Amino acid sequence: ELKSTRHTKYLCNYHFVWIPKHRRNTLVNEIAEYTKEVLKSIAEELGCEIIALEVMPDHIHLFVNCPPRYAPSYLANYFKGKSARLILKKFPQLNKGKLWTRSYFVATAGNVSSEVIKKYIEEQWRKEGE
Amino acid sequence: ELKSTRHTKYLCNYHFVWIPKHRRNTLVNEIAEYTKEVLKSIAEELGCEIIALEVMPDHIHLFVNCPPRYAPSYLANYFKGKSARLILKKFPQLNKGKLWTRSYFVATAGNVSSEVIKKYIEEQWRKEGE
Ligand SMILES: [Mn+2]
Ligand SMILES: [Mn+2]
Repeated sequence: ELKSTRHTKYLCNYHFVWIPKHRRNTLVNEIAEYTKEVLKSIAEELGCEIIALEVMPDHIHLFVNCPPRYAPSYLANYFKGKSARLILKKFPQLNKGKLWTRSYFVATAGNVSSEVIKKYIEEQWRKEGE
Repeated sequence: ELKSTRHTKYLCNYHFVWIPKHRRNTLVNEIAEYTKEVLKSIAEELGCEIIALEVMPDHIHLFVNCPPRYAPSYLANYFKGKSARLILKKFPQLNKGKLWTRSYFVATAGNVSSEVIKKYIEEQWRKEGE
């Protein structure tokens, strides 16, 4: 749903997708479970609401609702960078270089109805006055 | 369409909506014209692609595709902040108080297909190797 901040009404959903560096059977078993845990922890840290999270052997698909103060690149690098530090610190048998590649995919999601926009405009005028 | 940078494939579309302060009949004629010109110049400046722009007497509805480096709040405040400065400069009669209110609405837009995501994943593994 639409959320509100100081002087803001927003709905910011993003699909973030990225892959583990070189092994296609990296994110499995306990490693996959810890990966989900840390990504959820980071989301909570940033005030983001995870809509869907998939940690598959060959990729991560994170669909999340975030505050408007964050740029998609800032978010991707925070999720990837912080999760990698934690995951590599936890499992020694990894720790051989980078966990992720330096690329990521991001796509905005949403279908704002004209009624929702019309209503926001009417509300601002009602609030501010003419 | 999907776009790409150094190490990112992205689709970042946002709807920005905001209204002028108690003047519900000022964004007309020459002022409306200049406002549209200024918002288009700012978009070009930031590397954003305007999908649709509406400058109406009671509100601005900016639908734009932007680089992932920008936060929605930065964009909203830059578009509003810089246009206000330029507009008040060209039309001194608007120099009384703030041109815009401090509020704004922002909503992400998009319906990315699974095929696009699947292709991104396969392309990264093809480039990275396993
Ligand atoms: Mn998926
Ligand atoms: Mn509109």
